[PDB]
Amino acid sequence: TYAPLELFDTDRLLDQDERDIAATVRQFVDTRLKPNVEGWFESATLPSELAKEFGNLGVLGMHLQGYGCAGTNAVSYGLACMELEAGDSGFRSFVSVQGSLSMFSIYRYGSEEQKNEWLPRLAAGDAIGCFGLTEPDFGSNPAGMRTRARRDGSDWILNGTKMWITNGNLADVATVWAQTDDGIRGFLVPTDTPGFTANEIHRKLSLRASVTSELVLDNVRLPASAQLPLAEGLSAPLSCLNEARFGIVFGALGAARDSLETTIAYTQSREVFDKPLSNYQLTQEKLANMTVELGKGMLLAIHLGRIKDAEGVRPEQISLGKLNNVREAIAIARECRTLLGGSGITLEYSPLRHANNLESVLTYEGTSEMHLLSIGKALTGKAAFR
Amino acid sequence: TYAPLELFDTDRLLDQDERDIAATVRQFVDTRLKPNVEGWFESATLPSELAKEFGNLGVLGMHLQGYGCAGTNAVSYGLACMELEAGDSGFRSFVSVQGSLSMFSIYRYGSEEQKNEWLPRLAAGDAIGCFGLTEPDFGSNPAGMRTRARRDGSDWILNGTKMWITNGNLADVATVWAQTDDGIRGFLVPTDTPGFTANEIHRKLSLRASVTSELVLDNVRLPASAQLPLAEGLSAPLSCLNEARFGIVFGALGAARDSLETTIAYTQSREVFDKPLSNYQLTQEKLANMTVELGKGMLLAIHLGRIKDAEGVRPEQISLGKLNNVREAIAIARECRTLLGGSGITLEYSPLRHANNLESVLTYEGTSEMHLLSIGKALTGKAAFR
Amino acid sequence: TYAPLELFDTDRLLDQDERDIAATVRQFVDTRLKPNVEGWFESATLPSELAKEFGNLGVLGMHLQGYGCAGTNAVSYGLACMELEAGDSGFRSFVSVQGSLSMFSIYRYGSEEQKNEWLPRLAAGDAIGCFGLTEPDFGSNPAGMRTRARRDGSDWILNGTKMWITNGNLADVATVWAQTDDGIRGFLVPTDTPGFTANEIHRKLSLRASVTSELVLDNVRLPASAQLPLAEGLSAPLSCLNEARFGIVFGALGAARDSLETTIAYTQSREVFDKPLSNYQLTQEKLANMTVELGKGMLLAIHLGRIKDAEGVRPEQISLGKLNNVREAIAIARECRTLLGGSGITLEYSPLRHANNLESVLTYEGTSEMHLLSIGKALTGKAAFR
Amino acid sequence: KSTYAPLELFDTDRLLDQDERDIAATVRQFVDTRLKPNVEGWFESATLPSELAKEFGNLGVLGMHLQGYGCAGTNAVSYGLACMELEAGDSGFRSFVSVQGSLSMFSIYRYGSEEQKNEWLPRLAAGDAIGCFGLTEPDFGSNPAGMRTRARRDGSDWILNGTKMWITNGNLADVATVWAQTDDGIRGFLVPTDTPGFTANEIHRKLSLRASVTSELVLDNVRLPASAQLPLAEGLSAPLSCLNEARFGIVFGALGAARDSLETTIAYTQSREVFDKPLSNYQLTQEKLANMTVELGKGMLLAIHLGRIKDAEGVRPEQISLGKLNNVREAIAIARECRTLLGGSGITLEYSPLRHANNLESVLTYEGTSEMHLLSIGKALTGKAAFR
Ligand SMILES: Cc1cc2c(cc1C)N(C[C@H](O)[C@H](O)[C@H](O)COP(=O)(O)OP(=O)(O)OC[C@H]1O[C@@H](n3cnc4c(N)ncnc43)[C@H](O)[C@@H]1O)c1[nH]c(=O)[nH]c(=O)c1N2
Ligand SMILES: Cc1cc2c(cc1C)N(C[C@H](O)[C@H](O)[C@H](O)COP(=O)(O)OP(=O)(O)OC[C@H]1O[C@@H](n3cnc4c(N)ncnc43)[C@H](O)[C@@H]1O)c1[nH]c(=O)[nH]c(=O)c1N2
Ligand SMILES: Cc1cc2c(cc1C)N(C[C@H](O)[C@H](O)[C@H](O)COP(=O)(O)OP(=O)(O)OC[C@H]1O[C@@H](n3cnc4c(N)ncnc43)[C@H](O)[C@@H]1O)c1[nH]c(=O)[nH]c(=O)c1N2
Ligand SMILES: Cc1cc2c(cc1C)N(C[C@H](O)[C@H](O)[C@H](O)COP(=O)(O)OP(=O)(O)OC[C@H]1O[C@@H](n3cnc4c(N)ncnc43)[C@H](O)[C@@H]1O)c1[nH]c(=O)[nH]c(=O)c1N2
Repeated sequence: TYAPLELFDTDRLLDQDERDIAATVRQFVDTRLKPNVEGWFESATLPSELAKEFGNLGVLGMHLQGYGCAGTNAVSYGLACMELEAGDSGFRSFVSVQGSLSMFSIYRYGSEEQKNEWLPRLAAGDAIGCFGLTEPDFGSNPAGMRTRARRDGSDWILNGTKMWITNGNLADVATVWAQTDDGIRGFLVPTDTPGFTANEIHRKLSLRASVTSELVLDNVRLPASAQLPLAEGLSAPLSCLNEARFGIVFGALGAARDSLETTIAYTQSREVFDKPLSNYQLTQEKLANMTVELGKGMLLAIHLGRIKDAEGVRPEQISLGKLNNVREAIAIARECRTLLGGSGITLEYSPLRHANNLESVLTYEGTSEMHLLSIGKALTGKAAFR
Repeated sequence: TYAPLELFDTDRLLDQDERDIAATVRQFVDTRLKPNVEGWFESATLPSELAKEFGNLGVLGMHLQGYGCAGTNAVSYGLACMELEAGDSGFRSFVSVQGSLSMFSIYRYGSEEQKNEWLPRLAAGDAIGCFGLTEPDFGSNPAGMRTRARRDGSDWILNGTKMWITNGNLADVATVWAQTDDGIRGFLVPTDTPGFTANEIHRKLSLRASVTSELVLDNVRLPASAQLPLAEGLSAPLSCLNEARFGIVFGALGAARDSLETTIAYTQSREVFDKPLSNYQLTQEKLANMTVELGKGMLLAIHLGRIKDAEGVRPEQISLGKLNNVREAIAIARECRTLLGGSGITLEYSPLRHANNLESVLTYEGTSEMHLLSIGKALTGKAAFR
Repeated sequence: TYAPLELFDTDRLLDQDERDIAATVRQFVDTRLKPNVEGWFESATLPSELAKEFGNLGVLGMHLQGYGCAGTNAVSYGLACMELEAGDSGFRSFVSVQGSLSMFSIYRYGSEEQKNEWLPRLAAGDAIGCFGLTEPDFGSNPAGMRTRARRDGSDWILNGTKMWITNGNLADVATVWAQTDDGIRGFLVPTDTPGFTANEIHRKLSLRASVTSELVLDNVRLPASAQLPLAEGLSAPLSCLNEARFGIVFGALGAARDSLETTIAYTQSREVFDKPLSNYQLTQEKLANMTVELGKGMLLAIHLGRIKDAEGVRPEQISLGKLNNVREAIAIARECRTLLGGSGITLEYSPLRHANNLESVLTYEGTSEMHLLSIGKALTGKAAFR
Repeated sequence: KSTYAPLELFDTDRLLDQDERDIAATVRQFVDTRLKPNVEGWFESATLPSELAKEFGNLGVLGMHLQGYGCAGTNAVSYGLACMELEAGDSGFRSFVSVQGSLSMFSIYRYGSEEQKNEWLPRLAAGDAIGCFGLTEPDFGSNPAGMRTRARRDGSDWILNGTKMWITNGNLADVATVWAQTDDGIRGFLVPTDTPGFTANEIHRKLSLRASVTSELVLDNVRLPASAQLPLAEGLSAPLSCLNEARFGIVFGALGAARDSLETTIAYTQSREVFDKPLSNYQLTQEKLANMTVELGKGMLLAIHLGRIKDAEGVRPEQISLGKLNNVREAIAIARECRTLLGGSGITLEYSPLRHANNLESVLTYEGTSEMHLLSIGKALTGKAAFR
């Protein structure tokens, strides 16, 4: 017999170092995270202590060069994301935010002082970052954001609210995007600055094993040096999103794979009408169709990773993978749950948890519809968002 | 503008008393249950005190005659289930179990003594019933059940485990189905009988606002009089399931309607890219497609109810409704959630809760695949379960 | 065993006169049309003499009163359309055009003299009508039409081109819609009028057993009396479309039923791997899913017909049926073909022919997307066509 | 750059070398200049002229992945790209080539004697002779193990009796590879089509693959010498090995029909105005275009992946099933969806989508139905066969 991706033979597309990274992260997930995940999800906690475990593993800022970062290629970051999310999307979300959003914002747009202050600590998981773009009234359309930075002498004064901010209540530093007299700018906000409050969001059905927050900035005063000096316009936060989105292209496949392998095993173990469930045509149809989507998504992820490591990948190319792999992953998790029957309604087997988590992954970092329309613009030359 | 079912004009198919029942139950849901459902779901409880509230409302055993039961037609019972499930599937599940499973088992197969002892209290919600058919190893195939009742003189001794039993930990009496030397039989088990233990199931992601239990029967000794005297073979429990399934055909539509109406209101209020979300083609596509399925399902529910009242409805006819209305309802809830964006991931707006709940509804009272194959058998004359 | 609609028991929703009409038309189709349809499709012909057979049967203008028309209710007209299309969509298309487009245009908007000139012959099939609305450049948006009718004294002169006009080359009289200085108006154009040319369309893959034409109007001069006196604005042609669309709501279900019943019979007779094809789960899944859509569509059609016969049916209500029933019918025809294997690629068994014909039905009388957006506007109050 | 073609957006050309891209371009230009001007008439009239055999032979596509005998000796990825371009023309063009190379020639190349190879392969490669492959019977298609055509020994000679059905090129062929049951199991025979007792009857009134010859073969007391047996073919494995070669071509070919449909339709949406703007400007249109592009590109990545495995250690049947199941069913969905965007104009032979969709009905069914490939994948994942 073959595992779903073994049937496709996606491993032939990876070198030994890449395969070793995947195996290493998978082992970490199996030993350190999997035994605790059901309780973390039920209780709606993801302990701050995991930051150091992820730091020590090497995954925080792993695609970045220097500052104690691993300095891997893009494919390797993707595989790590895939393995984290196979554990739980909350694990991958923590890492997406730390590396591709927080650390990348500083790496790409920061001063030397900012890079030297924060990057080693963030790489080690000794500090935690967050990325405040979305607001209650603006998610898909961040160009409309209302958070505002005004100058007071050489200082800045920030006022606004950000919403749905992963790690907001855990962070030491927030990368906050705000309108200014000269256009959108980014600021590093120490989270102990007076006027800065993070309020944790509870009663989530998705991403319970994750910290998600409202950030309220009430006359937050910062020095001139707090601005990320190179970030100008919406292109700056969007560049960070394109790094994180790349990780999600791989990550969603991990949730899908974990669901599907767990469910194939269940079908072998469960007898219905005196035969294993895996013996019936209806079961095999589902397993085959799900396998076909998972393998196509893995081929697409690796393809995009190879482009990224060569000349770079364009946003509309990332959109192929973000649109496809998240929507096909949530379909796989949901279909798997049907094969588990009653046993599938609890936290015992991963599919329903994965499906719930993937609701957030479908929406964040650009909704399916935003990516759909980005592809449509690339094919036609006509923007149809408005 | 039209509400989805208003566009179909399904009200024209209903008489005044039926429409009044729907309105009465909807007002009860809105006032007594909706203010509390978010907390009930989060904390995984459905208070036992609701038994008396449902009893006083008149919905427990409402389609039965006598014993303080309402004696309504089948369409009215359907509409009540639709309105209860629009609140939450846990509300409708409580009522399905109390009336169509527990009370119906006693009404149809019980002695006069059993009916007089239990039916008035169950109708009033002064006692709670449960129905123990499913076992850890046998759900879709109850013919294979291994709970056993053996004779000891004129007494019976029951041994087995039932699983996924709604209201198990709240019930005063359990209808327990068991194999015997002469075939499947049913027994009324007072829940304080020595050897009978109910263990509540926790860490559910679906039907959290509902009590679901394991029942362990360890040499439970009963008198001859505890047997349901008229129940012989699998036909007896299945007749109860067909009563309950009928209610679910309507119930699932309630969860779908509540999701859809909530979501339409959200799309009218939420502005994206300077216009209400409801203005966009992609939004209207979703709203129209969902409306089309909801109305078709409503026509099918009413059609089946009219058949049931006029002449009885066959199991394979119920299967049309149970297969269709549950799977289309869960699709509607899921698609609604996408339109809500990030706000849809919490308990604030009903779609994600309804989607999760409908995972159980899809599986219980015969999975989609069971109803699919029952329809296949009716069309071809060939059973394809084995 | 049950036929698909027998399992639903849609016959219970009809009276005996209605059921008798369905049976009469089915017998006519089976005896007079079916033995010839494969040759007609292959040769791309539909003999003009069939007009008289349809006329004698009573289906031409059957829902109209007087003028030798049958004067049936709307449900009966729907059932006749269903049975005609079960034969072939080209048969139903002939009847849709003759009755609901041509004759209804004259009946509803025509003068006393026009009605007496044409309605009795059109009802008998001794004359043939057509309906010229669509232009090469304007189909979904007939408000944009450019055929123009101008005055010259009391005469009218029409100039423009109509396209995809069913029966154009066969018609004695054409109802032609044109823009004027005062808005859209309608005209009865005898097809021997100087300047009026019909050119037949060939190399169709859909609706080969049907005549479809280009109409070229080169300054066609008519008397004042040729105007349909009561037709003003786009509402007039659309009212005719709404009559024809209603018949299509039923008609598409006939193509679906014919495909499905033919395919069920094939699966019972075809042995694969030593058992009838109907015995396999994959087969039964398809048969069951297709049955579910066919029956839901039938319930919707009958519901719309009862509304139509009472206070009248609104366009957006018709859109529910036209959107749903055509797109579900083409899916049934296509899925059926897969079950036939190689034998399904020829004209021997109806599915592939039906699927091809339904391509036209999906597009004409308002595309799926037009009906979709019509429903969206009803739900939201916002038009999203532009 | 303001716009990208669907596969340009994926950048699948970066996965191909110059020689491979040159082959695609060469076959595309042949299809555009020689075949496309005639395809509408050929489909309507239900003809595919036999002269095309020599034209395909001269082009180099007949037996292109085979070595020797005047064959091109290309890699498998190049054969795939040629099939993609032929099918973008019409599936009947690709079907001709599938049968000639991967079924007829390959049967002889793999299982034949030296004498058979020398007699037939050079002519077949050149398109100076035409071959066909008779596996399917009226009663047995998805289950060829159940075939009833029989070969019985008469001394040193053979006598064959049976009927084959749905045989591409049957009425044009000079030689038929005919699969038959024997006392010792399934065997293969080269049957010259002028052998007394061998008759080919052409199938008419097709709605799919009208620009292709499809036949019934009837064998009544067909006598053959011992030398007519393919000596190395034993059991169902032999015909299935031929199918696995042809199926690989189809994994690519179906994408050609999809691409041709989709690019034709994107161009139409750019030029067609509805409600005062190009049809391409609307969200509903862009939704369709994007979803179809996503499937086309995923399919192309899968095809190239399978080709690279084939040119390395080799592709297993269940891996080919991934491609055949996926790419054909997604291609037919693309062609159908494209047709909706064309409106009325899409119902004729003018624009390719409806013709492609009809042709793909055959492609979905032949060389193993979607359900056969689905269940082969299921068996690979579970270790349980669910055919019976
Ligand atoms: C758990 C979790 C965690 C995070 C985040 C979300 C969640 C749920 N996000 C926020 C996330 O990026 C945000 O939810 C998405 O951008 C979507 O925006 P809204 O939720 O406002 O939906 P919004 O209101 O924009 O969209 C609602 C619906 O409208 C549709 N739509 C929008 N525009 C349309 C158009 N023009 N045409 C048609 N349809 C259109 C959308 O596709 C969607 O279906 C975030 N943010 C952040 O800054 N930092 C973070 O760390 C995180 N993390
Ligand atoms: C919250 C909740 C509440 C309740 C219940 C469940 C849940 C989740 N049920 C139990 C319920 O009826 C049961 O879950 C279903 O019958 C399905 O059985 P299993 O969960 O054992 O799945 P099972 O293991 O039977 O099926 C697993 C999967 O295999 C598929 N399958 C099964 N047979 C097949 C075949 N022959 N061919 C192909 N596929 C096949 C199924 O469709 C499903 O997808 C119950 N029970 C009870 O007695 N009293 C109660 O009050 C309740 N309430
Ligand atoms: C065989 C046959 C027979 C007939 C007819 C057609 C055919 C094929 N019709 C013509 C028919 O009514 C016409 O084809 C449809 O109205 C669709 O118009 P177009 O073909 O111009 O497509 P058009 O160019 O309008 O539309 C093309 C595509 O764009 C989509 N689209 C259009 N507007 C859009 C928007 N605002 N947003 C998003 N998408 C949009 C459509 O849904 C479609 O998918 C006819 N006519 C007649 O007058 N008399 C007759 O007898 C017949 N009979
Ligand atoms: C135009 C064209 C051209 C060719 C061919 C076909 C056509 C249409 N073929 C024949 C082709 O290979 C054949 O049609 C397929 O193998 C399918 O077999 P049947 O048509 O007998 O369907 P069959 O009767 O086997 O199958 C009918 C349906 O049942 C399903 N089914 C079968 N077994 C099942 C099971 N166990 N469980 C569930 N479902 C099952 C199938 O998937 C299908 O949906 C051929 N042949 C050849 O030898 N040489 C050639 O050149 C060609 N060329």
